[PDB]
Amino acid sequence: TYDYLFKLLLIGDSGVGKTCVLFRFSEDAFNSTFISTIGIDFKIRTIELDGKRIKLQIWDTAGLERFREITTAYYRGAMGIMLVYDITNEKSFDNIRNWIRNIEEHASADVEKMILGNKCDVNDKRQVSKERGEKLALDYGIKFMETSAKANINVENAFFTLARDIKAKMDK
Ligand SMILES: Nc1nc2c(ncn2[C@@H]2O[C@H](COP(=O)(O)OP(=O)(O)OP(=O)(O)O)[C@@H](O)[C@H]2O)c(=O)[nH]1
Ligand SMILES: [Mg+2]
Repeated sequence: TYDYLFKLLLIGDSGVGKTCVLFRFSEDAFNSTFISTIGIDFKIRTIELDGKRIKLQIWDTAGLERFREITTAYYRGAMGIMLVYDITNEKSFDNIRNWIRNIEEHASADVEKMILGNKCDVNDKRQVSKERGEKLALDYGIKFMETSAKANINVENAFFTLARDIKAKMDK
């Protein structure tokens, strides 16, 4: 079985790497061919924290605008949300502010939030400095990490940290 079940959501503009982050976390693999998510998808992985078994039910939203009705319906049950942008795409970083408004208008007001700056293996095409990502997350009081699904950087750490913070809030 499991001791806790945490429903998690990945949100962010299309193309930032939500599906590849989840594929790395659930299957420890990376595919370079862009296959945009249609509607929604999910993966399930159970981790251990403090000797407790935490089942992570992770919903991978479709970032394309025409799927917003489906994304919105998945906000209510969520306990933690990854807000993903692409360090090579300034617009996806700008839009983190709008994804935050979306979360706070629909999700439970207590939902745990974390910002991921993905594709940090592509330093040659970086547009969003790490300093600016840290500052935005500081402005919102949110944790922040740069990740790479391709090189498997901070993917484990992002999900384990988010789960730990959800568990800490529950255990208090
Ligand atoms: N170099 C590099 N490329 C990445 C990384 N993560 C994702 N990509 C590439 O970025 C493209 C988009 O990745 P996806 O995971 O499909 O993006 P998404 O956010 O799920 O997009 P939608 O499903 O349309 O919302 C794909 O071609 C990936 O291979 C990464 O960490 N590093
Ligand atoms: Mg996807």
